[PDB]
Formats: sequence, C-alpha cells, structure tokens
Amino acid sequence: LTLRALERGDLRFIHNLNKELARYEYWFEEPYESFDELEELYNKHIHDNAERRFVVEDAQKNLIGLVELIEINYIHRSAEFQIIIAPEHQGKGFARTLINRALDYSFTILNLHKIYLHVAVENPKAVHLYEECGFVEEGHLVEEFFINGRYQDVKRMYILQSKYLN
Amino acid sequence: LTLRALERGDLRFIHNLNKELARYEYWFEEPYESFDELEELYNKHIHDNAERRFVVEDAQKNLIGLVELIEINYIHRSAEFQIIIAPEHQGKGFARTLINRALDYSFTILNLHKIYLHVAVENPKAVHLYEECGFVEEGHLVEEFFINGRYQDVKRMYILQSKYLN
Amino acid sequence: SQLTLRALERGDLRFIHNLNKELARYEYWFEEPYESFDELEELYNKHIHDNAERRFVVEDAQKNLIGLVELIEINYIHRSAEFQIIIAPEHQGKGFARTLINRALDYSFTILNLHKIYLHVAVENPKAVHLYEECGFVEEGHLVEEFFINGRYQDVKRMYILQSKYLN
Amino acid sequence: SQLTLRALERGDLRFIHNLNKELARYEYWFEEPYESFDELEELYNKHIHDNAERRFVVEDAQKNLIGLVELIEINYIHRSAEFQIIIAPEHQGKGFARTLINRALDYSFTILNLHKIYLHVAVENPKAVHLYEECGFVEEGHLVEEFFINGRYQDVKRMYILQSKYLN
Amino acid sequence: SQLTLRALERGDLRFIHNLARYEYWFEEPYESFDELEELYNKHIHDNAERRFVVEDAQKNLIGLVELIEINYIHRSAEFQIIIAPEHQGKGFARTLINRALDYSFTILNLHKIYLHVAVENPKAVHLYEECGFVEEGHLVEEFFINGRYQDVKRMYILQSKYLN
Amino acid sequence: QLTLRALERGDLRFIHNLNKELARYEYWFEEPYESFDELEELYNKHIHDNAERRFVVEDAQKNLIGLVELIEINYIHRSAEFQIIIAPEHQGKGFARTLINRALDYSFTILNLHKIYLHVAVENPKAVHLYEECGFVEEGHLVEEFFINGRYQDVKRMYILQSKYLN
Amino acid sequence: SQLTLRALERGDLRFIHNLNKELARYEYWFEEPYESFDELEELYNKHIHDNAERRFVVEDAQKNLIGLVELIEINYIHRSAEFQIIIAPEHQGKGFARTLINRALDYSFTILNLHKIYLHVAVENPKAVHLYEECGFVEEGHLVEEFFINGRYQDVKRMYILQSKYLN
Amino acid sequence: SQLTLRALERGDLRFIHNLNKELARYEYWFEEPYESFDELEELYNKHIHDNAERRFVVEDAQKNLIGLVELIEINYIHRSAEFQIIIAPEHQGKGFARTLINRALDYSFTILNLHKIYLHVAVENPKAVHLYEECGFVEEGHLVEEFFINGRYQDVKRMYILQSKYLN
Amino acid sequence: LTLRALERGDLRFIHNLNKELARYEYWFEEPYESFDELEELYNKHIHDNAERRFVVEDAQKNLIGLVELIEINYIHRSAEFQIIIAPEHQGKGFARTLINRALDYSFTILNLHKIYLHVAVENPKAVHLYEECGFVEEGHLVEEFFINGRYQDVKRMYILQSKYLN
Amino acid sequence: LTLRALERGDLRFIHNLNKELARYEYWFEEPYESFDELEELYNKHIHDNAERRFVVEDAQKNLIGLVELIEINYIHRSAEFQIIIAPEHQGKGFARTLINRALDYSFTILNLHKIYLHVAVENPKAVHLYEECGFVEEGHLVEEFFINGRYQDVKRMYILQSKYLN
Amino acid sequence: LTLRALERGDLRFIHNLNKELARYEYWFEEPYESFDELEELYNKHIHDNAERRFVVEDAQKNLIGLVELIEINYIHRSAEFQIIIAPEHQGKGFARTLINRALDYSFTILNLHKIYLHVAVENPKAVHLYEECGFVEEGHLVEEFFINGRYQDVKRMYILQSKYLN
Amino acid sequence: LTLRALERGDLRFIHNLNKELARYEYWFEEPYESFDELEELYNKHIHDNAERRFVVEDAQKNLIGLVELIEINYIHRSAEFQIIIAPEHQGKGFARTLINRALDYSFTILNLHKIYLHVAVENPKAVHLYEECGFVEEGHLVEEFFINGRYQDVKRMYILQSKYLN
Repeated sequence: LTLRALERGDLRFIHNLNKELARYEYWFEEPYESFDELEELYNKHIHDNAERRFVVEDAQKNLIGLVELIEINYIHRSAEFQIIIAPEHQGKGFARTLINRALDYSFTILNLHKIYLHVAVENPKAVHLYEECGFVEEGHLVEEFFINGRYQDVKRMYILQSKYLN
Repeated sequence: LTLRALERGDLRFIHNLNKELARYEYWFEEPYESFDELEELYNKHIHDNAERRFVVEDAQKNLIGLVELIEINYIHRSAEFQIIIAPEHQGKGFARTLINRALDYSFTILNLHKIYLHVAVENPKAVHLYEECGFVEEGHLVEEFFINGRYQDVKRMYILQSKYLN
Repeated sequence: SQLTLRALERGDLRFIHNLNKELARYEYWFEEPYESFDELEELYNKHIHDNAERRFVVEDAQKNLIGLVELIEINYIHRSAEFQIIIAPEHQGKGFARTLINRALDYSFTILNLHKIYLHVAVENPKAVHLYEECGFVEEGHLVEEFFINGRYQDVKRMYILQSKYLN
Repeated sequence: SQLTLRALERGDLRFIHNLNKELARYEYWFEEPYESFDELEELYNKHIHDNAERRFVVEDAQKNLIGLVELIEINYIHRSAEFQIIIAPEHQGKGFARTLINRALDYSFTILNLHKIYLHVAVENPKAVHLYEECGFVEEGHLVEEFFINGRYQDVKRMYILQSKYLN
Repeated sequence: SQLTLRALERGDLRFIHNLARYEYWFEEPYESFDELEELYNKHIHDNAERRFVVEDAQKNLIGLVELIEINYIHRSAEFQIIIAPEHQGKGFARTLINRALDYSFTILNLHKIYLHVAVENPKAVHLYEECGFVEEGHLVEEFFINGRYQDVKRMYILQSKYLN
Repeated sequence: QLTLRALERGDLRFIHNLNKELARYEYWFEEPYESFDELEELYNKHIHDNAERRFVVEDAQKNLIGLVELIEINYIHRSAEFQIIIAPEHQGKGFARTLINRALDYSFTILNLHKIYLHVAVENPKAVHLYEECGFVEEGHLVEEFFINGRYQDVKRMYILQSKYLN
Repeated sequence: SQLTLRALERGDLRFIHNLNKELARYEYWFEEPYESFDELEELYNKHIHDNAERRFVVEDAQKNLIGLVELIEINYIHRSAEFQIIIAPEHQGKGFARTLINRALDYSFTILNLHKIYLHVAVENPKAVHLYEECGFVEEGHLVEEFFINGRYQDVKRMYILQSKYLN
Repeated sequence: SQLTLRALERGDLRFIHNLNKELARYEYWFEEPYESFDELEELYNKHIHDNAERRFVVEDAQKNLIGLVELIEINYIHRSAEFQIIIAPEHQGKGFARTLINRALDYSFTILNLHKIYLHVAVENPKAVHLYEECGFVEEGHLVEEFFINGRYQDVKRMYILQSKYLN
Repeated sequence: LTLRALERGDLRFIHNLNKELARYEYWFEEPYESFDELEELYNKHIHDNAERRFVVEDAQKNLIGLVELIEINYIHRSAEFQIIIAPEHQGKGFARTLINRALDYSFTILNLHKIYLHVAVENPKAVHLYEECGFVEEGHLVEEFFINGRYQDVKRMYILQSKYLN
Repeated sequence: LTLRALERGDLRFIHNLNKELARYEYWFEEPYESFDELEELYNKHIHDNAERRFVVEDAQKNLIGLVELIEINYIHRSAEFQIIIAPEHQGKGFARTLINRALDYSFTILNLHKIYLHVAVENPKAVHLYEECGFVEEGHLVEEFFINGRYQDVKRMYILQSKYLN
Repeated sequence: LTLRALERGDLRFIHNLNKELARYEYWFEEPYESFDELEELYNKHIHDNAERRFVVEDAQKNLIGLVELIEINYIHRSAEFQIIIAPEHQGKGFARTLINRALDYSFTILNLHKIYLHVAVENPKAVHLYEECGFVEEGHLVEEFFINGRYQDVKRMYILQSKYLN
Repeated sequence: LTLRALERGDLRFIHNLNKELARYEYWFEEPYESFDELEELYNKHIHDNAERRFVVEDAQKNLIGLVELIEINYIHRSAEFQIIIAPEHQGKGFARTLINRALDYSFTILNLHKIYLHVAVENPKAVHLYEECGFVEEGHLVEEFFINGRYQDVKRMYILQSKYLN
C-alpha cells in the first residue's frame, strides 16, 4: 500500500466512500452533500493547509481508503486524525498499516507534537486496536455528536510524537 | 428506489418535471421560469443550507421524482417537506417509502425537531397517505395558495422527531 | 394543440433578433432600447431575474420556433400587464394566433393570478382587432397617433380582458 | 401667475416624499417602487442623468414649494410622454392647477419638441376631466379597472393633446 | 388616535434594535446593530418584506408593523406587530392592526393576512379576533421560545371580509 | 438586394480594416482610437449609448460590403450626421445608392428623425453628385474644416429633411 | 477694457445655471444633457480634466459676473472649435460682446494654436450676424431647420474665422 | 447587576485587541490568525454575518467594556459550541465570572436552542475549574499537552454542560 | 511592410526587444521591469494619447521594429520620435522606409508641426541617416544621457511639417 | 531670501502667478487652467518626485517667486529648471540670487548631473542673465514652442554639476 | 518600552526609517521604492503569516524601532530575526531588551524551535550583543551582502528554544 | 546532457521527482503537495524570476534531472543552487557535469556573485562532490531542518565567481 496527496480526480471516490444520508460530511468545516458542491469546496480550499488528506492505493492502484488530518494547528502542533477504509477492502488487516503510515507522515514530515482522534464508544474493537497502535484515552466526551438518530459518546484518544519516534 | 443529492446535471430533469404540473416555481424563494434562470440560481445557492433537495431514481437508473426540504430553520429546528413524482411513476407505491426516507434523513442526520407540509384539501388521498406515515393535521389554511385559477385551502400537517424515533 | 409555450432561453435570443429584422420596429428589452444582438444579450443577462416582463417562445410540433409571447409592463399591485404576440410570416395564417392568445391568458389568469390584460393593435389592421375580439378582448381606447410606424403616426386600439370574464 | 418651475434637486426629495405621505398610492421613481426616503434618495442618485422622466418643482415668489410637475414615460422615437401634476394640500384650491398644466405643455412642446402628451384622470372626478378639456386635452380612452385605488378597481380616462393643437 | 404610519428609514434602525429573541431581517440572522445596518442597506430595495413605524403627533415612535413572506402571486403576507413598552396598554394595538390591514387591503391589494400568536397569550388572540382574525391553525411546537417549544395560533383575515 | 444589420462585436475588426485603407483619424462616440484593443474597449463602453448608431451591410453571401454611421444624434432637434464607407472591393458596383436610400429610410421611417446632414470633400464631386441624386442639397461649403491627407480641405455640408423624403 | 476673462470654477456653476435658465433652452455639458444644478455639478466633477470644452467666466473690475465664453467641440487634430457667447441681460447692449469675442479669438489663436473658430447664429437675429461679421466671421453655411427653438424649427448661419486672418 | 451583555460591534474591536495584548496569546478570529488591529478589522468585515461564532462584550454601569464571551466551533447539526470567557485583570476577581457564565448559558440554551456547551480550562488553574464546576459544568476529558502556553505544553480539562441539566 | 497600432498581443515582443537591446523601459513615463507590470501599465494607459506606439510587421506578420511617438504636445504640435528595429531584421534598409512612414503619419494624419529625436553623437551613421530622411541638427546636448556606464553627448535633430509636405 | 518646499497653502499663490502670464500651464505634464483642476492634480501627484517645486519668500515671509524642477530623470540625473518671480518684486535683482540658490540645492542635495532650461531666442535679456549665472547654450531649437501667436525658437542651455562645484 | 504589531499608520515611520538608514527594503520579499507602493504592499500582504513585524515604542508613545521575524517556516520551525532601532534612540541600551522580547515571543507563544540572524562581521558590537543574549555562531558567510559599496562577510548566528527556556 | 528552461509540460516530471524524496516541497516559497496545487502555483508565479528552474535531457530528449536556482537576490548577487536527478539516471557521473553547467550559467549569463547550497551533514559523499566541484564550507547550520523525524544539521557550502571565472 502507498499514500498519495489527494487529487481532483479522486474527489468522486470520496463522494462514493461515505454515501449521503448516513454521515453529515464536511470539507474544511463546510457542509457538503453533493459532488458538485464538494468540487467547489475543493477548488476553494486547494491551498488551505488547515486540513490535509491522502488517498491510499495498492500495487494495482485500487483506491482502498482515505486518511484525513483536520483541525491542524501549527502553533500547538496538534491535529485530528481520521481513517476511512473502503467497504470492499475492509477487514483485510489494513487498519493498522494505514494508521501507522498516517502517524509516520505526521511525526516525521509535518513535525507535529500531538495526534488525537474521536472514536465511537460503541466500537470497542476500534478502540482496542487504536490502543495497540499507541493511542491513549484522554476523554469520554458525552453526547458529542448526533449520529444515526442518537447523541453518542466518543472516546478522545491521543498519541505524542515522543512515543512514536522513541 | 435511490435517493441521491441533487446535481447540476439533474437541473434539466426537475425543470421538465415542473413544466408537467403548472406551478410558479421558486428556487430558494426566488421566482424562476426559464432553465437559464434556474441554473444561475442553483450556482448562487449551491452552498446555501436553507433548502436541501434530493432526486429520486428507480432501479432502472431513471430519474422519477424530487424531494425538497425548504424553510429550514436551525434555531427552531423546523422544515417544510415537499415531494414530487412524475405522472408516469405515480401510483406505484413509491411516495410512502420516499417520505419515510426523507423523514429518516431529517430526524436521524440533520437532527431536526419538526417536519410540516402543505397538502391540498381537494386531494384527500394524499392527506390519508401522509396521515399513515405519522403526519397529523395542525391547520386548515383558508385560500392560502392561488392554484389553477382558484384560491384553494390546504391542510398543514406536521410530524415530530420524538414520535418518529420512538 | 400542436403548439407549446416555453420560457425564453439565451439560445433563443438570436431567433428573437431575427424576427425584429423581418418586422421593422424600434425594439425594446425591459424598457431599454436595443438594436444589436450584443446589446440584446447583455440586456437579457442584466434582467435575467427581473419579473417586470415575461417572454415565452412558441415552438410547433417539430420544435420549430414560430413566434413570441411577451407579457411586459407587469404590475403586481394593480395586477395588470401588456400582452404582445409576434408570429413569423412563414407560420402566420395557420390558425395559431388564437391558441397562443388563449395560452397566454391562461398563464396570466390561472398561474400569475393577474387581474387585467391589455394590448395595442393598429387600427389599420382590422383582422387582428377582430381576432382579439373573438378571443374575448374589448376596446377601451382609440389612442390617436400613439406610435410612429413606417413613416406615419398611427392610431392604435387599446383592447383589454379581465380575469373574471376569462375564468367565469 | 408668480409661480416658478424649477428642475428637481436632491434637497427637494424630502418635499416630494412628504407629498406622498398624505397621498395613499403606490409611488414609483423611474418605474421603480419606493416607500422610504432612503429608497427615494438612492433612486434619485441612480437616475440622476436619466432622461426617461423629468420633474419640476413649483414654488411661489416666497419660495414656498406648492407642487410638482412630472413628465414620465418619455419616448424620443414616438415623441410621447405622460403628464402628471400634484399640488401640496396647503396650496390646492387656489386655482394654480390650470397655469401649471399650461406651463407643462409649453415645456413639452417648445423645448423638448414632443408630439403627444397624454394623462390619466380618474373617472370619479369629472371636474379635473373638464379642466384638462379646457386646457386642450380630449378623451382617447376609458380604461376599465386599470388601477386598484383605495380598496377598489377604478376606471380612468386617458386624455391626450398634440403639439400642433397647442402651438396653433 | 391620530397616529400616522411612516416608511422605515435608516434613522429608525436604532429604535428597532433597542426594541432576548432570535431576530431576523429578510430571513437573515442578526444580533448587532452593525449587522442589522448592513442587512438594511442590502435589502433597501427588496419588497419581500415591508416595514412601517407608527408615531404620534409630536413624532414619538410607539410601534412597528412588519409584513414578511410577501407573495405577490398568492397575495399573502405574515403580519407582525410590535409596540414600545412605554406605550403599551394605552389602547393603540387596535388602531395599529386596523391601519396595517387597511394598507394591506387598500394599497398593496393583498388577498390574505395571517399572523402567529403565542397560545400562552390569549389576550392577544382575543384582540386580533376583535380586529377580524379567525383561527386557521394550531401549530404545535413551531418555535423554541425562552427555553421551551411553544405552540402558536395561526389566524388569518381576507381582503373581502375587511373591505366589505 | 443587400441587407443592413446592426453592428456587433464580431464585425469590429472589419471596421478597423476599413480604416486601414482609408487613411483617417477615427473616433468612437467622439473618443479617439487607433488600436483594435482600444476600439473593442470603447465598443464595450458605449454598447448601450444611443448618441451614435452603426449598421454593417452584407450581400447575399453575407460578405461585408461596407458601413453606415449615424453620429451626433440629437433627439431634441431630431438631427444626425450620416457617413457611409464602402470597401474598395465592392466599390463601383452601384451599391452606394441603395445603402444611402436604406439609411434614409431607417432614419425617417423608424427613428422618426427630422434632418440628416453629411460632410463630403469638395475634391470628390462624384460623391456630391451621388448624394444630390439621393435627395441631398448643399447647405454649406465649410472652408478648411478638416485636415485631410496633409492639407486643410473644404467640405460640402449637404442635408435632407424628413418631409421631402416621405412626400 | 475693465473686462476680465477667468477660468471657470465649481463656485461659478450656479451663475452658469441661473444664466442658462434666464434664456430657457436645452442645456448641455460636454455634450451631455442637464437641467438641474445637482446634475450640472456631477457633470462638472466628471469632466473636470476633459479638454474637449473650455469655458471662461467674464467679470467686471468690481468682480461682477457679466457672462460666459464657451469653446466646445475642440478638436486637436483638425484644430477647430465652436465658440459661444452668453452675456447677462442686465449687462447686454453695452458693447461687451465685441470685446469678449475678440478676447476669445485671441486666446484660441495665440494660446491654444487652433486653426478655425466657427459658430452658429440664428438667421432671424441679424444684429448678431453683423456683429460677428465686424469681428471677422464669414458665412460658410445656411443650415436649414437645424435647431428647434420656442416651438419652431429655425435656420442658422454657420460662420467661421481662421487663425491666419486674425493674426494678420 | 448593572452588567450588560451586548453583541459585538466595530467600535468594540479595538477593546478586545487591547485585552488580547494584555493576556499574551496567539489569537484567532474565525480560525484565522491575526496580530494587528487592521487585520482584525478586515476579518470582522469579512465574517460579519458568519454564524459559526458569536461574541458578546461586557460593559458596566459606566458603559465601559470589561470582558468578552465567545462561542466558537458552533455546530448547528450536533448543537455544540465551545465557550470562552475573558475578563480584564483590573475588573477580574470581583465575582462577575459566574453571572456572565450563567447569562451565556441562558442565551445558549433558551435562544440558540443548543444541546451542549463545553470549554477548556488549564489544569494549573484549579480556581477556574471550581468556578466552572459550580456553574454546572462537569469534567469529561483531560487533554494531555494539548496547548503550548508560556513556553510549556500544558494539560487542560475539557468540561461540558447539557441543555437538559441547565433547564431543569 | 505595414505599420499597425500597438496591441496587447505585441507586449511580449517589445519587452524582449527591450531586454535584448538594453533600453531604459518606461510605459507612459512610469518605469517597470516585470512583464505583468508592463501589461498593467498598458491596460492603464490604453486610451492615453500622450504617447503613440506602432509595431512594424512584414507580409508574414513578423514583428521587425517599433515606432514610438512620445512627449506629444497638442498645443505646440511637437513629439519625440524613436525608432527601434529588432536585430533579426537589422541592416535590411527598413529603417528609412519606417522613418518616412512615421513622418507621413505625423504630418498627414495627426497634423503635427515638428518631429524631433535624440541620437548618440558617437553614432554618426544614424546621424547621417536621419539627415538624409530630412532631419537637421538643432542641438548638441552635452553629457545628456548615461549610456554604457558613461555620460555621452547626443545630437537633437528635428524636421518640420512644412518641409515634409512641401 | 529663503526657499521653502511647496505645500497646499501655497497653491493659490502658484495659480495667481500663472494668471499673470499668458502661458498654457502644466502640473506634472497635465494641462490645467482652473484652480480646481490644479488642486486635483496636486493631490494626484502629491507623492510623485518627477517634479519638485520650492516657493521663494523674503525675510518678512512675503511671497516672492517660485522655482520648478521638472522632467527629473534619476537614471540620467538631469532636470529642467524654471524660475518665476512675481511682478511686484521684478527688477530688483532677485532672479540671479534665486538661480544660484536653485543650482546649489540641485547639485548639493539632489546630486543631479545636469540642469538645463529653455529660454526664448527673442528674449535675449534672460539669455544674458542665465549666461552670467553659468549656463551655456547647447541647442538652438527651431520653432519649438508656439508663443503669442507665433512659433518661436528657443535656446536650450545647461550647467553641469562639475562647473558649479569646481 | 512596549511592542505592538505594525499597522498602516506606522508605514510612514518605517519608510522614513528605511530611507534614513539606507536599505533596499523588501516588503514580504517584494521590491518597493515609494510610499504608495509600500501602502499597497501592506494591504496586499496583511494576512500573510510568513513574516511578522512589531513596532517598539516608548511610554511617551514615541516610536523607537522595528522588529521583524521573516522567513518563518512552520514545519522546521525556523525564522530569521532582524531589528532596526532609530538613530535617535540608539545607545540607550534598548537593543538587548528588544532582542529578549522577540525571543520570548518566538519561543513562548509561537512555539518556534530555531532563531537565526545575519549580522555584518565588521560590526562587532552587534555580534557581541547577540552572543550575550544567547546566540552562537554557526556560519561565516563570505561576501554575502553588499554594504557601503563593498561585499562584506557576515556571520550567521543562531539560538534554540531549549537554551532560552532552560 | 542539455539544459532547457522549464515548461508546463514538465511539471509532472518534477512531481515524480518529488516521489523519491519524502520531504515537504515548496514552489516559489509556497507549500505544495498535490499536482493540482503545483500547477496552480506554477501559473501563479509563471512570470516571477525570483526562482529559475531548468530541466535536463539527454541527446534523445529523455528527462534526467532538475536544476533549481532559488532565493535569487539580485541586489546581493546571491542564489541557492539545488540539483536533483531521477533514480534511473544516478551514478552516471552527470552530477559534476550538471553542477559545472549550472555554475557556468550562473556566473556567465546571470552574472551572479555567489552560489551557496545546503547539504545534509549525514551525506558526506555529496559534501565531497561539491568540494571537488569548487564549493567550500562556510557554515554548519545546527538543526536547520526537520528530516526523517529528527532535526538535522546541514553544511552551507559556497563558491564565488572570483574563484570560478579565474
């Protein structure tokens, strides 16, 4: 597997990765639900560095998933991490590799200090494998997001540049 | 049935759908009658969340209808629902499922509190259908809209998030 | 029927321009003179959203453009509007005028909810006057030397119809 | 006599705005609705050089503004224009209307070189109709339910005069 | 009762700002006077909403009348009435409502005027009924006001009933 | 058998080429211009202005034959200066008479103008005879009015009224 | 003698306005129509640095404003210009016209280096014609029905003078 | 109380800029860094109608500003927002924080109809944590080395309050 | 050989020609160096008639030279004439024809009275060329221009309209 | 006698002087004739160094005259000098001292290489004065300026920094 | 002494301070030579974060100098420091405190890692001042800058966040 | 090997060259990662000469590497040189020839005075290469950049035209 900076031609894969009416999606903190308004948001934030996205693809160049570093602050050197694996390539053991490739980019190139993420409390397997990757719970945000018709709690888990490098 | 977000390519469809039923059409509360005027109004409000529209295409991949949420207020958490099915694909039992899908999106994704709609009193079949989906009459607006050369009364019917979820 | 009325599009503008080349007339677009196609297209884009005037092109069964229907000087307080209809000489005399007039009135009285529709017809064209009379219009004025047409000040009949008469 | 006609100024806009506070009608400025003084001021500055309409403030020898004289819908191809006169409530009833109407016709036919001046007078006021008839106007139409004034569609008389009749 | 209506002008914006609630201007949220003033200059020519201030003989503003959601095809409009707390209870509400109805039905040529009134304010309901309004709807939990969803009576009056 | 069409931006270059063959200093709505880029900006600036009206003439094959210009238009006095410029390609085939009459017809039957005047070089008597056959009459012999081709040249101002043309 | 020509200033616009209204006629500023002072001031600001037209106020030794001298339609390729003189009635008939005309010709032939100065004068005003003749102007045209003055088309003489004749 | 909470205005910009200078920070305006006042004013003019953040200044009886209350990261789908409060050192410690915090929660839960209001407070400031806890907030996270303040990475307590708890 | 008024499409020619031939580049007396600066200055002074520029193109439309009338005074009817032939088409005798075409346009179209120019005193070939074209020496400006790191004298030579026409 | 930099308050003095000379005035090579035109041109070239003007006042600070440096070219370090003395203080021998002061300022502060000027050939008095001041004739421009109805030749005379310093 | 972010009103100060202390100053690495050009550049680069400037002023509200942090890189966390004190306030012992204030802002607020500076070797007083404030030499650049008409060797000195904070 | 200026068609080659080295790239001091924003920056700085790039191609016009002259300061006659070669054409000895060609273009055509470069301290083979080419160490920048997860030092090596030309 290999990561690559997101291109305009990849936007359609993003729109198909998470189908509408199931997740209220944002692009640089701007709501979007169609491809045409997504394309305009991409053109508007093509140079904005507050959020960086990369598409992962295998040797056959079959797009497998997306990694998003959002809410990037270059003074506190923190960023929220998100990983979205394609349904067809899910369960093949790529989660750990993609997460480690994201942490590698964040701590060895961007020179960030902290990488936090929000994970649904109702997904313990993800929480456990994130802990195995090197994350630690720093918060149990109560009713943070209204998802699928319910206010859900989320575990905020972080990892520091020191741990990953050493 | 497939409920997708509206794209610029679908503008020519809804326009042809609007000319089959004589209506003084509004796009974000702006009158329009030509396709060029519609296209420019679409480009002007492409990022306006005051109204959300979704096209309806069947299994054959043919576009058959439109679902509109308008007058969306995110303080009071209310929205007006409207559904349109082409005459060819009416009477096939799609309206019920599409209404349920719209209510699902409004109450499980947008986290809206109320969904109201106007239905012509002279169309009693639609009134009963909406009643079967959970809507309840809250008003009998007298001579609200001038339709087909006569001021007609319309029943205002609402449904709440509590009843839908519970 | 055989005729369909469709809202005016930018692609149809040049057809409008050609009609005015066949019928020598000092043309206006939203009360602003125009004679070049560029001036027309810039005035079209300027008033794309202005509802003071509404224009519908007429296309036959074979999607051939045959005429224009203009509702100008629309007023939403007095609920009045001046109607005008043009037909290409090729498709003139084929019994379309009456159907298009009825369609225009139908749009004005069942959709826009207007109250009155008036028009001007030259006194020297009594056939048109009779046709409008057959469609329901009635003379309310004989404007003397109102316009300067083809080298002479000509009188015009101001004829009108009301929503009540058309719907009832 | 002693009345003076003067081209409208930006400072006079508050007099114009005050005239229509005691007149219950939907006011227009260059065919554009206005209600507040702000709308009137921005429309004045928008059409400061537009010649489609002309306006003259009428004032006394004491420089007391008494009324207004408008020439709207001016067309320089057909050479027509709609005349309109308003006299302040505190100055109406002194017999100024006739002299001001003649001064309007004089300007229209001796300076602007117009061919026709028409006007609309309500059918429910034959005294004004007669005054216009004395000044040279003659009826050319009885427009039925043209406007909606004070809760009812009222008919109006369209009356005209030509440059030749006034100058000869 | 010699109260006169006047078109809203920029000089009156400050009064409307000082007159908590989630207010709108041509369906655009505003909290600050600068935000309101830019919205006013933006919709200076928009006729989707018409506003008029009512003042007494000595030019003392006492209330505001708003016509919003004006539709010139169906000829309807939502009416909102605000009276300054200093002039409340002096018997002007009836005059303001009837002067608004007179303008709507004698000048604008509208066909229907509807308004929303809190179900927990039956005195306003009775007053509107005296002015000629009739209940056409009992909207349930239409607005979140002061921490609770409140029902509101939608009541209308037609041009015919008022003119005749 | 020719046609007259209102001038459009696509035809601007043709006007520029015409002025390359006729060595003159050209104006557009009374503003000097010598570059096509300056002409195109002036065209877009005065697109809705009606102080001047221009029409290009075409044949059956839609080939450009020339230009007619009504400038210095006055809507109070109902006057306008006429100027016809036919390209050298189609000069001498007898099109001048037709286009002059068509310009007068448009001026007196559509625009409702009172007077149409024009300036013609005294050193070009053939044009004077042409305009005289088309109904024009000399009302002036302006002495050294324009500096043309290295010399101050006299020009005849010749006019025609709406009455004579329509009666 | 005692007469001084000064360059026009914004403060002098009122004088021009009042002066033009005393001789009622359609007023132009840089070939753009105007009637109101507010419109004149905005046109002055627009063409403050435009050299197509140059105007000069006339003042007495007591700085009493007498009249105006206008050089319009100035062409710096053909080196022509149209002259116009407007003296206030309260100072007319005192011989100022001759001196002001000579001063205008001097400025135009000794400072601007113009070639021709032409003018239009009403045929029906013979006194002015002979005045311009005495100043050196010669008739070059009899423009028939050129202008519309006080309800009647009038013929005007076009008279010219050249730089070589004035300087020699 | 005689403490008024007022929506932010242009004139208030130069106060918050000075208040931010007093408490050395890397300030943001709608998630955009700014340092100078001119940059802040351009950002205000840009985000004047942006409802993603809402700011309210505090002024005392003398009508002088003392504090600021910010609602940022306002999500109208999840109905969440980050709360921040700043009080000038000179007026700090006078028991105003609790009143202002309750007024901010009142506006967030009774007008904006929000669900959760959360905030970040430095662990090294236990007095602030206590005050927020007494105002109804409850700890939900202990962010480790989240922010870099005064040359060190400091932990912060993320504490929240729900609409249901506040209203009941 | 045709003389055409300068258009925007020729800006990149004179620019290169001004760098190849080291020239103190001004546009209407406002100095620049960048190409975008040239294009902005052109757009700013497109209607300015204080300076007139004309490119010279052959039959195949290859730009060979530039004719610049600058410091134009419409009261005194004078203007400074500058000719610049590109090195590619230099030594082919075009200089004489272009000088006369420029004199013709100045004296038969613009109705100018005097055309003067400055020529380096250390270039007697150009001096004799202009003398043949009708110009006559009227001044010997001492140390007038700083050329190749050296203050040099320049001859000012003039020609009058009466001489060219008569 | 003292020379002071020109300021707004002095404009009305400049204008007045120009009204006494039948000259076609300029301000940064822009024709003007009215005070309003002069004021707008002054505010347009307030920060332009192409021209520098200094007013001349006596001990009592009465306005005596004006010195103008125009066509200042900082690449060649030249500038044209013009001197105007009010008619009230003419014939008192101030022109000679003011020319010396102007030359001193130009060669000392501005560090200019040449200061040239034009003087009418039919005004030998000014020619003799400038010759006494150090200027030397370098050109006899034929019919350079149209003055008082006739084209007059003008002497262009210069003075170099070296002569004035050494 | 206090530090304040540079604003438009201060532009005429730095301009008069960059001409007094001769320097071909760049505004965000952009050539400028006029006040109006500097003002346009300020409003053009008002939001750019690559460079941060702070004007230092006295308790009497009298400006004394400027402090610039240019070449800011948020990945490597480097920034070049520069400080220019007005001649009138030099020798007062301010430079030391201003250097410490800039280092404080750079290491305690911006969370920068390295701060380097270029200082002329022929100015040993400044070099020793920097050495006293904690800077250390890392490079002896030969003929890097052109000062007083000569190529002068400069010294590149640096300091890190750890030393300053620890 | 021949050196040719950069064209838009070559941008993709540059993008592929950056795939070998996983470091954050800049175009005219603007951060970029994806190809779309690279093309946008290329079109943004198409006319800016502050940085000059030239591509290398062999006899068969097969792309080999890139030569960049960045941080060009025309006032101090300095420039930072950088050379990259595709992995498929390394070890061919092209390094020395391309470095000599670059230095020749810099010291003969651009007439630059100094050429400096930054080379990783942990890559001594490149240091020796540049030493043989003519460069000499003038600085040992401590922790200048953040590479591969660690602050690394870099040698600043220079060469003057006084040494190359002589």
